[PDB]
Order: sequence, then structure tokens, then C-alpha cells
Amino acid sequence: PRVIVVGAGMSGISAAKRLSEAGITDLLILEATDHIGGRMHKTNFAGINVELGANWVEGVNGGKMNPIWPIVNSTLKLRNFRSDFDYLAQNVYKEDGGVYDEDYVQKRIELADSVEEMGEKLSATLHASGRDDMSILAMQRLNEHQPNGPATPVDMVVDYYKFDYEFAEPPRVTSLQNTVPLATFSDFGDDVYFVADQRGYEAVVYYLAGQYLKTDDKSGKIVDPRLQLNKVVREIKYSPGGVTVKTEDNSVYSADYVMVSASLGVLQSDLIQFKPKLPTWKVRAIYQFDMAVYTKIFLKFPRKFWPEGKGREFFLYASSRRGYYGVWQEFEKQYPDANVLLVTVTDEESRRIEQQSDEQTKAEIMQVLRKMFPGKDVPDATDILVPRWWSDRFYKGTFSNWPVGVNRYEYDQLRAPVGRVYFTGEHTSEHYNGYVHGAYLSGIDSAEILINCAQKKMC
Amino acid sequence: PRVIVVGAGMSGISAAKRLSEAGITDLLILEATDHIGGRMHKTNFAGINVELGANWVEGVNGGKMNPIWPIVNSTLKLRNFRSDFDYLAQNVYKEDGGVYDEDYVQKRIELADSVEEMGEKLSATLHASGRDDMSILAMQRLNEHQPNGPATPVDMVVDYYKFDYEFAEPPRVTSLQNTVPLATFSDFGDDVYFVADQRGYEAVVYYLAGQYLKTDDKSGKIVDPRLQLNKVVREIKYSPGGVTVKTEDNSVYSADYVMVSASLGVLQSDLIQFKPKLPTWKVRAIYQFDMAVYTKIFLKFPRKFWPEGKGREFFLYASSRRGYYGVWQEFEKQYPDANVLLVTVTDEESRRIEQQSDEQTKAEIMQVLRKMFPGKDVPDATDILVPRWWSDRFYKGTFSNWPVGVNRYEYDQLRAPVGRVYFTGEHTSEHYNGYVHGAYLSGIDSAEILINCAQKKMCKYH
Amino acid sequence: PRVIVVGAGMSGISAAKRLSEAGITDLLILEATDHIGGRMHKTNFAGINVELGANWVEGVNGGKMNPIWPIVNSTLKLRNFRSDFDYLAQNVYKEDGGVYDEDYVQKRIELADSVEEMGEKLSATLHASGRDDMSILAMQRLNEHQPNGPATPVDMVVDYYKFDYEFAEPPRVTSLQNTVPLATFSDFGDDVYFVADQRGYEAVVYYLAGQYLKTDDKSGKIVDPRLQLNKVVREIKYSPGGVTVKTEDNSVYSADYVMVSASLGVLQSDLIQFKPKLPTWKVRAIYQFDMAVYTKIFLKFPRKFWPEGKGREFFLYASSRRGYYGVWQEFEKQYPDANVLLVTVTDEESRRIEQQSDEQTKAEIMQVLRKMFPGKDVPDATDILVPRWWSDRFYKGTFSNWPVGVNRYEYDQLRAPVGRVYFTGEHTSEHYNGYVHGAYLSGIDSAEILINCAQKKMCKYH
Ligand SMILES: *[C@@H]1O[C@H](CO)[C@@H](O[C@@H]2O[C@H](CO)[C@@H](O[C@@H]3O[C@H](CO[C@H]4O[C@H](CO)[C@@H](O)[C@H](O)[C@@H]4O)[C@@H](O)[C@H](O)[C@@H]3O)[C@H](O)[C@H]2NC(C)=O)[C@H](O[C@H]2O[C@H](C)[C@H](O)[C@H](O)[C@H]2O)[C@H]1NC(C)=O
Ligand SMILES: Cc1cc2nc3c(=O)[nH]c(=O)nc-3n(C[C@H](O)[C@H](O)[C@H](O)COP(=O)(O)OP(=O)(O)OC[C@H]3O[C@@H](n4cnc5c(N)ncnc54)[C@H](O)[C@@H]3O)c2cc1C
Ligand SMILES: Cc1cc2nc3c(=O)[nH]c(=O)nc-3n(C[C@H](O)[C@H](O)[C@H](O)COP(=O)(O)OP(=O)(O)OC[C@H]3O[C@@H](n4cnc5c(N)ncnc54)[C@H](O)[C@@H]3O)c2cc1C
Ligand SMILES: Cc1cc2nc3c(=O)[nH]c(=O)nc-3n(C[C@H](O)[C@H](O)[C@H](O)COP(=O)(O)OP(=O)(O)OC[C@H]3O[C@@H](n4cnc5c(N)ncnc54)[C@H](O)[C@@H]3O)c2cc1C
Ligand SMILES: *[C@@H]1O[C@H](CO)[C@@H](O[C@@H]2O[C@H](CO)[C@@H](O)[C@H](O)[C@H]2NC(C)=O)[C@H](O)[C@H]1NC(C)=O
Ligand SMILES: *[C@@H]1O[C@H](CO)[C@@H](O[C@@H]2O[C@H](CO)[C@@H](O)[C@H](O)[C@H]2NC(C)=O)[C@H](O)[C@H]1NC(C)=O
Ligand SMILES: C=C=CCNCCCCNCC=C=C
Ligand SMILES: C=C=CCNCCCCNCC=C=C
Ligand SMILES: C=C=CCNCCCCNCC=C=C
Repeated sequence: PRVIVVGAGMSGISAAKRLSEAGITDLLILEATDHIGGRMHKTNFAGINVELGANWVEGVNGGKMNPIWPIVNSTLKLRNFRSDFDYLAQNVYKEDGGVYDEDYVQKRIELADSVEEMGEKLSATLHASGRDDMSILAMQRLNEHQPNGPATPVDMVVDYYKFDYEFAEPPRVTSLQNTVPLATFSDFGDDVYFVADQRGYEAVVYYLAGQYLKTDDKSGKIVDPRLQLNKVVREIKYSPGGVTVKTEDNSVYSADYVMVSASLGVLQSDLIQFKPKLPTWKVRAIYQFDMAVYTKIFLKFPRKFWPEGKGREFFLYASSRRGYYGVWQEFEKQYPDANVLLVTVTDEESRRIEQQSDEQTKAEIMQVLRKMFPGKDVPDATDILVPRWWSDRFYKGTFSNWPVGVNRYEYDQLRAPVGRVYFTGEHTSEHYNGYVHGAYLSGIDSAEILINCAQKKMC
Repeated sequence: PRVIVVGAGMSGISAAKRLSEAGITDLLILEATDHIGGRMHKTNFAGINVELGANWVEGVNGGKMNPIWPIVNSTLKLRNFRSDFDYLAQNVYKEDGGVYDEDYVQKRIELADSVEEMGEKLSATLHASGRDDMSILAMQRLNEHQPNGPATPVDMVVDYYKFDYEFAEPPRVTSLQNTVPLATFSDFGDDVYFVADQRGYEAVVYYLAGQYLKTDDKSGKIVDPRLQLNKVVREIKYSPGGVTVKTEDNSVYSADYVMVSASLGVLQSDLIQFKPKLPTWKVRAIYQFDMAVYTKIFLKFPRKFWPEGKGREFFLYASSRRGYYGVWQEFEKQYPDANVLLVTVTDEESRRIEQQSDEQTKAEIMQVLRKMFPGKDVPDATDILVPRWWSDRFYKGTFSNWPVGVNRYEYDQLRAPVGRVYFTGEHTSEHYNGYVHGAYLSGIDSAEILINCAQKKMCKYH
Repeated sequence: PRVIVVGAGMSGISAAKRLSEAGITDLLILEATDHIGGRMHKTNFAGINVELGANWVEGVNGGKMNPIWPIVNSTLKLRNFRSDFDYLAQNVYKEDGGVYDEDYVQKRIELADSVEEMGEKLSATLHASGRDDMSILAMQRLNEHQPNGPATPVDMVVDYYKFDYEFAEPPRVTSLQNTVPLATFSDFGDDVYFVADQRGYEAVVYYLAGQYLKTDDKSGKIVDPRLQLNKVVREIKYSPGGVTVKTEDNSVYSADYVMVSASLGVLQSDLIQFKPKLPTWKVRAIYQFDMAVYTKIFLKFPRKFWPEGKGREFFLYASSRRGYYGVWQEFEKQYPDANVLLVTVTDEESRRIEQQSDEQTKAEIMQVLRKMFPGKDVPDATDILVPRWWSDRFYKGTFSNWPVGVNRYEYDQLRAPVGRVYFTGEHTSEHYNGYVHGAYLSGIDSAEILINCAQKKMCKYH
């Protein structure tokens, strides 16, 4: 059968590979941008390539092997380092200057960790139907016996590092049942490894694609005509007998099936019109799940003014405004001597920031840094890079997050095909939504579902 | 039967009134503070009494009469005014000065309203168990077809005005099925009346209490020994045979039953120790419902610099920071010539603000005001009042809000009695949680359950 | 809670009775016609009351007691007769006259019955999801090894008697899995008893109604104002908090819940407007199930011309046109001096006949009877009664039938409530759709689900 795959991110390339392995080689991959890789994507900043999207292989060293790890660490050997979060208690900055006492902070972290552990015990006892689920915040209130969760600046920043920095939305919106504990770490292991290689974390996608798509023997560039870049799909028409896909440039293509891999945000946006309209059950499951936004703001300075050394890689700023420029990282190992800092924001701060100029964002950040390092002469940053994933029509966010209210059955409806229209992508990953390995395994699983239906008539 | 009622806010006074009516007059009302009324409470601000807590009679002029309305508007004649929100579109300020064009704003308001109406239709069809509920935000996404709800400055303050200003928590955390549409408005009417009387909205509670408690002939002060102020209940021991209640000053009282009317926030804080410990099912029901916080910040100025006139009562500040000093009210009718303004904040901003000085909050507000009225000479406020309800141990918030995740049966577990211990209060109102009328009706309903057990020997709950 | 019950047929009355027993007595039953009983309804014909709708208590003498049986045979002692179909082989008339040879017909019946028995065995092994279901006709081809089901006149009329005369649609549309074997007979017994009493089979419903509705001490008539006749519901508005129902006479009623007992056929028609519209899942379940039509044409003649005697009660006409005036009943036992015959038609023929005049129908029937009894001087019938259930807007058919294509899950979606809107009626009976006992039991079942939701706050999800 002929199958059109919409999108050449990790899931689309992964699904097309699996299909090709089943012998379905009459594929046509239509990608909106001028390149493959989607959310795994590097860029030049301050004369070095940094990741705008995914940056870590998460879940390493555990009971099962994360399928992405071997490719990154053995097949391609991309340069990488295990992140160590053990010294955060020594690096929490006060809103007005200097760090807090490490012992006080270590005890707040312990209290937070302990509450989360009680939440893991509780989650284990909830019903599979989801009828007793609750937000992580409700679990925090119950376990601490209070009418509110973390509320002082230090407790809030600790809370934000533990939850929002992973999920990109606050604990009060997040499903406890479906995030605590999290399968990625329970299955693959607790460590995470930061990829810092000039070829980019995206190399993994190019490696996979080259195992079945044709590449130039000199270039190494993909030249297979089954891959067409700059093809923005805007309409998908389907019937019991086949499908037609129209692109923004006016091309029109036909196939027996279409495998949609565009992000959940794209599907919530209407960029692609389905005709007929997707059924209500599908539409509701789509709008109930969340597409989160995690913004990596890179900054480059004329000189270093922050600490370097053991345990100095990650540091937090405890603002009285929750989530305001709170989580920082410095790259003494990754980008020795570059004078770059990375501050991450999400959700509401991400949408506000994407809406204002880089200069204005730079100015707000300089004010925070100056409060943090009152003893230093802090130079203004020389360059800033603000990724605008939520504003980009081909992504509309960075990764899905599971909200309280959606149960496993409704989440599974996200994966479900509609006639001949199949779906894949990180938001269809059975237990790894939000991750690169989740996009990868989702392409394989979605392809298998289509192969069984198409080749064995077992749908 | 002797019954102890913990708390003399509206639901406790109302529950005690109903018991007394059923002839259960061997009552003891234990109130933590030095006064009755609870969350209906006024205070002197710069020379005028303003309400720290409830301020409106909400739900008036509809198909059924809100029971609070006749007392306010006819029995006591408390001075009051209908709030008119029809002119908001002419009163939305830009982050950086001046108002937006009216027609531009009106269209955003009309789109917001249309999404909500579409949400009311969805809501009516959801399974009664609450199992298919979703947040108000999810419904907005569905209806606007976007991966986010309102996100530009003007659409966000319109959203805040429509939802946070009523519920005190954002749409994304709030239950669609239980708040859209809202029974208070569907049943009692769409209008709301702001009480602005020197005697305070709490006069309604003093009135009900007086229908059954003895009062001093000249002062009208309640003197009945069945009401005991300054008595904070710290422990409730209950058994098959009865209950014992201990206060902080060590008093100990016994009764056949106890009716607890302390807020959900108090129950979530463990101020009262139950012995034996409440059942796990009850404990979980308590923690899963939300106790919201709504902070009315009052400001007094040496002279006026904002507009007055038709449609000027309410105005919004479209900050690029959602919920930042967004909803303003000026008092040309309520407190004429006092030069007072009221900005309301909720939730995360309330918690932040209660934790810092009033001077710091006043200076943040002066920057906002000077940005809104750049052509005026905006003098610094000479007085400010920041109510700290979340910090007050006898309240721990302002009113409950039904979150996504709590279902119908879980809400019933929140109300359910445990042995001889009954619960009452706005958080136990089936359809009016969060309101003065919900506390009033919840008092009568809880009392009736107790009366059935006590007088009809029908002791099984649901 | 206040509950409005739409319709006073067996299920509405049965539901209201069960609610009343749970103590829910604030009920309002709105019935479209001027009487209760619905599809159980008698009429005077030829000076005798005959049944226009149900006439048998089906499923008797089995392992479990059909709940209607005791009311009929013991509490009311309605006059009744066991129907005996054992002599059919002696009473099959050829298209042009005279009966076929008994031995020949018995052989054809024996074959039809053995193909059905093989269908029951196949049915038992089909997957519960309904994925392997097939029509009864497909099972017949498989078992007979032929490219068609019964196709000669005698085989066709035996087939119509065995299936259409029960289900009111042909084997090719009927689900094998859900009708062969049929629960009513497997649970309650293989016998059937024809009710022939002047008080009517509807007395069963009048008896249940009188157990909780007030009746005049003299007239015995129901006089409870909770029952209101001539109220045609045309709109049902519902929200998360209650419902409003408006009747064609323009009255408007309000309640907490509504229990809809009108027929599937009425729900498929547009008689009652739901606001908001019912959800797509619900509307699809409604239109996928079938509402069949079974038309009992009674004829009165001036003298008898057909045989009377052992085995003569039921006879068949083997027309070469399937289903054409094929199953007849003579009433020597029931109405001995009447001279009345009953011919039953269903489905396509019922729809055709309801649309033409009684005179044209009578003329068609006289041509058939004159061909069946060529040796007799057949008199013209002097009266005929054609019931028009499909044309009646308050019924739109006679009883639901389960078609191939619908599985249990989808059938259950017919019974499922939508918010505060509940449904009851024979088409919601878990295992006895199409019968009086099914209507009766569905009323109790539906009521209990509403009682758990409303009283116990436990709204069952599946
Ligand atoms: C619907 O109702 C009718 C009416 O009520 C049923 O018929 C009545 O059923 C009684 C149930 O058995 C029946 O019973 C009794 O009769 C026996 C025997 O009578 C004589 O024989 C005795 C022993 O040889 C002798 O000792 C005695 O003196 C008599 O000569 C007696 O032992 C029982 O104690 C009892 O009184 C009635 O006679 C009968 N009346 C009529 C008018 O039919 C009917 O029942 C059906 O089922 C029973 C099992 C029996 O087969 C009936 O004949 C049959 O009609 C019932 N139908 C259903 C389907 O429920
Ligand atoms: C800022 C950020 C940080 C993250 N951090 C990490 C991390 O450190 N580790 C980790 O494991 N995960 C992380 N993630 C998550 C991870 O990157 C994603 O889960 C994964 O890459 C998503 O792959 P996908 O194929 O599902 O979707 P995508 O990569 O979005 O691929 C979909 C493709 O479809 C294309 N497309 C969209 N619309 C159309 C259209 N109309 N027509 C044609 N093509 C279209 C897009 O251009 C894209 O190429 C991060 C992601 C981001 C963005
Ligand atoms: C800022 C704010 C704004 C609001 N706006 C409005 C509005 O405009 N309109 C509206 O309808 N509603 C509004 N509400 C809600 C309304 O005020 C409440 O729903 C209602 O007043 C609550 O009455 P209650 O009896 O349930 O609780 P409470 O009024 O809290 O009464 C409980 C009583 O128990 C006492 N107590 C607590 N712990 C103990 C103890 N351990 N022992 C003894 N006594 C104890 C407390 O002091 C209090 O008197 C608002 C409330 C607030 C605070
Ligand atoms: C011709 C025929 C033969 C049958 N043969 C038998 C048999 O022998 N044995 C057997 O067991 N079963 C048989 N049945 C089926 C059995 O009669 C029905 O299953 C049963 O009586 C249906 O009861 P109900 O309460 O579900 O519906 P109904 O009896 O239809 O009750 C619904 C009530 O709703 C009223 N209504 C409709 N629309 C409105 C409105 N808009 N507003 C208000 N009220 C409204 C109707 O008037 C009616 O009274 C037969 C039925 C018919 C019609
Ligand atoms: C990631 O890959 C490196 C490289 O292959 C691993 O470091 C090698 O590991 C083997 C295993 O016994 C040694 O014999 C080599 O000497 C190692 N090379 C170096 C430079 O130490 C490393 O352990 C890998 N990490 C994970 C988590 O797999
Ligand atoms: C609030 O109370 C005032 C006080 O009685 C009401 O205004 C009276 O209303 C009756 C009713 O139609 C009149 O006959 C009186 O003349 C009115 N008095 C005045 C001063 O106008 C008023 O309608 C009430 N408002 C509401 C919403 O009930
Ligand atoms: C390590 C580290 C720092 C955080 N970056 C992890 C973001 C991965 C997003 N996936 C989460 C799932 C969801 C929602
Ligand atoms: C009118 C007006 C302006 C807003 N003040 C009313 C807050 C009443 C709180 N109860 C809502 C329910 C919940 C949660
Ligand atoms: C006995 C006899 C004669 C046939 N009359 C009974 C009709 C009962 C209708 N219900 C069957 C279910 C279906 C569909």
C-alpha cells in the first residue's frame, strides 16, 4: 500500500522506517520545514551549536535499556555528560542577593522529596479507571495536611524544579496517577545525559532515516524522493477507500493511508483541515490533553561572573513570583570557555515571553542576574536566543503533558485511527509521552497498528 | 438532645436557628473569635466601614428568590446597589496607558461569552457521576480550536474577569460541570447587588441569630449564654454514645451531637483534632476540594484621578502578566467623595501578597496606576488595606472552589456526617458552594439531617 | 427530588411505582393520551373488547416466574388461554385453496426447527463483543447449505410464523446472537397465554398504578393529581442542575430529573425536542436499533365459514408473496359467538396497509379468504379494525427488534442516561426487549439507577 506520512520528526521517520521494514516502501514523507528532526533541533549561538529543543536522553542506567541511548552513546557516540543534581541545596539564590543556607535548603528538598514519595505510594493504589485520580497539588495538600502546596519562594522554586522543569506545567494541573511515578525513569533508570555534540541530538533522526532512505554517497545528504521537505499539509480528505492530502503549495497527493505525526498542538490548532471532520470522540480527546511549552533562553556574556566548579552546573533563583526565570544552567563542561548561561521558563511565562521582544526579555533577565550577583559587575549579555515554539505553527508547543481529568482510556483515544487516518508522535506514546524515546517508540507502535490492519486485515 | 455548633458564621447561626425551630433548644454555639458573622465581616478603612469578606448578594431577580435577598433588601434595608457590568468594553486599560478601543474589546468579550455558552451545552450532557468532567480551560480550547485558552493581554483580563473574579482560581483548575452554568445565577437570577451599609452585610447574621438568641433590651447585643464567643474548639471526641468538645482555654463540654461549620480551609489545616481520627475516605474528600483566596485590596487617595460616570464603576488593567492587579472598582455611589479604589487579586497573587508588606504591595500598585493614567498626576495612596484571609487560622482562605478531579460522590463524602459529628458550611452546599446563600441553606440542610437522626431516628445518611 | 415521568405505559407506571417505594413521591407523570396503559390497550369491536396491542403473557411455566404471570393469573384472574401451535401442519392453506397434506407440512416444520436448533448452538459460541454476529437468514443458509433461506410458499409461511410473527421483521434483518435462543422463553418458559378478558390486559397496569396513586373510593378511578393526562411533552431542556419540560398545551414544568418512557419509535421521530440536542453517541444508538410494527387486523362476519375444532385456532395462508395476510387466528375459544377472525401483518405490509383505507384493506382480505376457502360462499366482512400504531405519533411502531449490526454495548447505550435525563421502556430492557414483562422490569431497573444517583449520590458509570 501507499502511505503518506505527515511530518519528518522522530516519530514520522521512525514509523516510515518500521513500515519499510514490513515491506511497505511506497511511502511519501511530507515535511513542512526545510529539514527533518522536528523538535530535536540545533542552532548556532555564540559560535556554537546549542539545542533549541530536546537536549537530554532521559532514563539511563536502569532495568531496561532506553532505545535511544545505545544509538547516542555507542552507534554515533555523540558527546554527552550525566547531569548531577545533587548539589542544588548549595545553589538556591535569594530574590535579593546571595544564596540561602545550604542546610535549610536541603531540608526543604527532603520534605518535598518525601511528599512526592508518599504520592507514589498513593498513586499505586488508585483505580485504573481514573475515578480517584487527583492533581499532584491535591496529593501535596493531603500529604502535608495544608490548604495549599509549596508557597514560600524557596519552597516554590524547589517545587518548580521538581515538577514544572520536567512537565512544563504546574503540579495543580498535572495528573498524579499518570505522572507519579513516571515510567521513563521507573523503566529505564534515574540518570539523564545531556547531549553536547556539534552534530546535534538530531543526528539520531538522520541516522535512522539513512537506514532506509537514499543518501548521496559524497554528501551523505538524503536524496530519496520519498522525502519531500517544505511540504505543508493543509488538508486531509479520507473515505473508506483511500485518502488525498493537499499541501500549502498546491500539490495534491493520493494514498491508501495517511499517518499523521504533527504535534498535539498542531492538531489542536486547525492548521490541517480534515474532511470529513474528525468524529467528536476524537476531537474531545484531542482538546482535553495538554500541549506544554518549555522555553530555553540562551545568553552569552563578555565575561563570566557566576560560580564554576563542583555542583555549580545547575542553580535556582527563588523569586516571590512563581516560575519567574527560576532554573539556570552553566556549561563549564559542555561548552568550555563560551560564557553562556541557559535559563528555562515554561507555561504562562513562556507565552508571555514569546510575545515580547528579545531585548525586553534580555532586560528582564539582566535585572534578575544583577539581583543574584550583587557583588559582581555583571555585564549585559551580548547575545540572547529565545526559541518560540508555541508561536511556530508547525509545533504550537514543545511536548504534551497529562492533565488531571484525562484517564487512560481517553488518552488512548488520542492514538486511535479514524478510518484510514492513523496518528503517531510523542502524545500517542503509551507510557512515554513527552520524550524523544516516546516519539521513537510511538512511530513503531503506530506503524505496527497500520501494518496489521493493512496487511493482515486485523484492525 | 444537646447539640454543640462549632462556629457562628452564617451556616452555624443558620443551623442553630433551624434546630431551635425543630425544638432542639439545648444548644451551645462555640465561636472562635470575639464576634459572629465569620466571612461576612466589615472593618474601618480610612473612616468608612468596608467589607473585608462577602460584599454582594449574588443571584437576584430570577425565577426563584435568593433567601438572602429579602432580609437585606426588605427586612433590614441594608443600603445596596445593583452592579452594572455592561460597560466594561469602554474601560479596559492598556499595560502602558490609555484604554483600548471599545469595539475591539467588545468583540473579544463577545467571543469569550460565546465559548462559555457553548460550554454550558456540553456541560448539561456530561455524565452525572462527574467522571467525564474537564476543566473550563479544556472546554475553551475545544471551542476556540487553539492549544491554549485566552493568551493576549486583553483576552486574558477578560477571561480573568469572567472566571477568576468569581471563582478565585483559574479556569484550568476549575470544574466545567460544576460551574458552567452556575446554579446561583440559573436559579436566582443574573443580577448581583453590592451591600454598602455601615452596619455591614453581617447584619444579616445578627438578624437571624436574634430570632432565637436572647438579646439585651437597650443595646440589642446578644446575651444568651447559649452563644459563647472567644471559644476556639481544638478537639472533638465522638463515640456511639455522644461527643465531647474541648476548647483552647481548656473548657470541656458534652453533647449528643456536634455540628462543625468551620471552613474547608480550617478542616484542611488540622486546627481541630478529631478523636478518633476521621476516616480516610473523609480525609481524602477534604483535601481534594479547593479552598480559594480572594483578596480585596482597598486604597485611599488624597484626590481622585480616575474617571467617574456612567459605566465607570468597574475597569480592567490588561497586564501582560495574567491576573496582575487586573480588576478595579471605583465607589462613586457607595462611598461618594471618599477617594477610595478597590483592586481585587486571587490565588497565586493573593498568596504572594499576603506574604509581603502592605508598603511593598502599595508601591507595586502605584506603578500600575501611573501606567494606566499617565496624563494625570497620580498621588501615592495614603492608606491601604490588604485582608489576610489565607493567613488567618480561623479561615485559611476565602471560599471553596470545585476543582476538576472531584466527582459527585467525592463531594458527597465531603458533606457526610461521621457518627455523631455533622458538617455544615458553604463547602457543603450541594449547588451553591462559595456563597452567602449557600452557607445559609447548608446550615438548614445539615440541621435537618441531624433532626431526622435525633427526632425521627432515621440515622443512616445516603 | 422531583421527577417528571414522561408516559404512563407499563414502564412509566412501573418506574413511578418503584420511585414511590424509595420514598421519592414528588412525581409528576405526564401522559400524552387520555388514558394510561400505552401499548396495552383494548377496544370495543363487534360488541367485544379485543386487544389492539399486547395480547399474550409470553414465557410461562419455565424455570423462573414471569413477573406479569401472577398478576394476570392470580391477583386479577384475567380470563386466559394457553396457545397451542402443535396443529399447524394440518392448517396451512395453499394459495388457491385447500390445506396442504399434513405429512408434507410437518416435514417442512421439522426441518425449519432443526435449522433453528443448530442456530442456537452456533449462537452460544459467538464472541460477546458481537463481532461475529450474523442475521438469522445467514445462519439459515449456512445450515441448509443453500443460497437463500425459505423460498417456496409453504416454507416461507412457516418461516414467517416462526420469526416475523414474533419479532415483526424478517430473519434477514434480525440479529441471530441476540434473538436465538430468546431469553424470555429460555428464562420464563416456552408457553404463551392469550388474555381474553373484558377488563383488558391493561388491567395489569391499572392495578400497579392503584398501588401508589390515589383513586376515587367509589369510581375506583385514579384521581391523584400527580398523574396528568392529555399532556403531550414536546420539549425537554436540561442542565447540570435540573430539567424543564414543556407540553404542547403550553404548560411548563420544572424538576430535578426526567424519566423518558416514550417508545423508541417516538424517540426516533422528532416529537420531543431535547435541548441541548442529545449527544452523538446517544443519537446513533437510537437510530441503529429497530422499532418494528405488528398490525392486528380484526374482521367481523355475518356467519362463520372456516373450520372450528381441535387444532383449528391458528392457520396459515401460504401466499407466493411472502408475508401477505399469512397468519390467522379464529376465536372459537375466546369469543365463542363472535364470528371474528384476526389476521396479523407486520413490517412492509403494516406500513402499506396503515396508509390505505379500511375498505381497500377489507377488499384485499376478502380476495384472500375467497381463495383459501374456494368451497365456501364467503361472506363479506361487515366490520374491520385496522390498528395504526406506526402512524400514531405517540407510538410510531409496536415494539423494538434487535437488528444485525448492533452489539450489547450499543444496545446498552440506549438505556444510558444523558445528564439528568433518564430513559426507560421495553427498548431499554436488558434481556426482554419487545415484551410487556420487559416494559415492567425496565421501569424498575431505570428507577433504581435514578434512585442510586439521586439518593445515594452514586451515579453508576457503566
Ligand atoms: C393459573 O391459575 C389456575 C387457577 O388458580 C391454575 O389452576 C388451579 O391450580 C391449583 C394449583 O395446583 C389446583 O390445585 C390444587 O389441586 C390439587 C389437586 O386436586 C385434586 O387432586 C388431589 C390429589 O389427587 C385431591 O386430593 C384433591 O381433593 C382434588 O380432587 C390439590 O391437591 C392442591 O392442594 C390444590 O388445591 C387447582 O385445581 C386449579 N384449578 C383450576 C380451576 O385449574 C393454573 O395452574 C396450573 O398449574 C397446576 C400445576 C395444574 O397443572 C393446573 O391444572 C394448571 O391450570 C394456573 N396456571 C399457571 C400457568 O400458573
Ligand atoms: C524545548 C524542548 C525541550 C525538550 N526536551 C527534551 C529532552 O531533553 N529529552 C527528551 O527526551 N525529550 C525532550 N523534548 C521532547 C521531544 O523533543 C519530543 O517528544 C519529540 O522530538 C517529538 O517528536 P515527534 O515526531 O512526535 O514530533 P515533532 O518532532 O514535532 O515532529 C513532527 C513533524 O511534523 C512537522 N509538521 C507539523 N505540521 C505539519 C504539516 N501541516 N505538514 C507537514 N509537516 C508538518 C513538523 O515540522 C515536525 O518536523 C523536548 C522538546 C522540546 C521542543
Ligand atoms: C473575601 C471574601 C469575599 C466573598 N465574596 C462573597 C460575596 O460577595 N457574596 C457571597 O455570596 N459570598 C462571598 N463570599 C463567601 C461567603 O462569605 C461565605 O461563603 C460564607 O460567609 C461562609 O459562611 P460559613 O458559615 O460557611 O463559614 P464562616 O463564615 O467561615 O463561619 C465559620 C465560623 O467558625 C469559626 N471558627 C473556625 N474555626 C473554629 C474553631 N476551631 N472553633 C470555633 N469557631 C471556629 C469562624 O470564626 C467563623 O465565625 C466571600 C467570602 C470572602 C472571605
Ligand atoms: C400490536 C402490539 C402487539 C404486542 N404483542 C405483545 C404481546 O402479546 N405480549 C407482550 O408481552 N408484548 C407485546 N407487545 C409489546 C408490549 O405491549 C410493549 O412492550 C409495552 O406495553 C411497552 O410499554 P412501554 O411502557 O415501554 O411503552 P408504551 O406502552 O408505549 O408507553 C409510553 C407512553 O408514553 C406516552 N407518550 C408518548 N409520547 C409522549 C409524549 N410526547 N408526551 C407524553 N406521553 C407520551 C404514550 O402515549 C404511552 O402511553 C405488543 C405491543 C403492540 C403495540
Ligand atoms: C557510554 O559510552 C562509553 C563509551 O563506549 C562508556 O565508557 C566505556 O565503557 C566500557 C565498558 O566496560 C569500558 O571498557 C571503556 O573503557 C569505556 N570508555 C571510557 C572512555 O571510559 C560509558 O560507560 C557509557 N555510559 C553508559 C551510561 O553506557
Ligand atoms: C429593594 O427594596 C426596595 C424597598 O422596598 C424596593 O423598592 C419598593 O418596591 C415596591 C415594589 O414594586 C414599590 O411599590 C416601592 O415603591 C419601592 N420603593 C422604592 C423606594 O422604590 C425594590 O424594588 C427592591 N429591589 C429589589 C431588586 O427587590
Ligand atoms: C533533565 C532535565 C530537565 C528538564 N528537561 C526535561 C524535559 C523533558 C520533557 N518531558 C517531560 C514529560 C512531560 C510533559
Ligand atoms: C459579583 C462579583 C464580583 C466577584 N465577587 C463574588 C465572589 C463570590 C465567591 N463565590 C463564587 C464561587 C466559587 C468558588
Ligand atoms: C405468541 C404470539 C404471537 C406473536 N405475538 C407476540 C408479539 C410479541 C412482540 N415481542 C417480540 C420481540 C421483538 C422484537
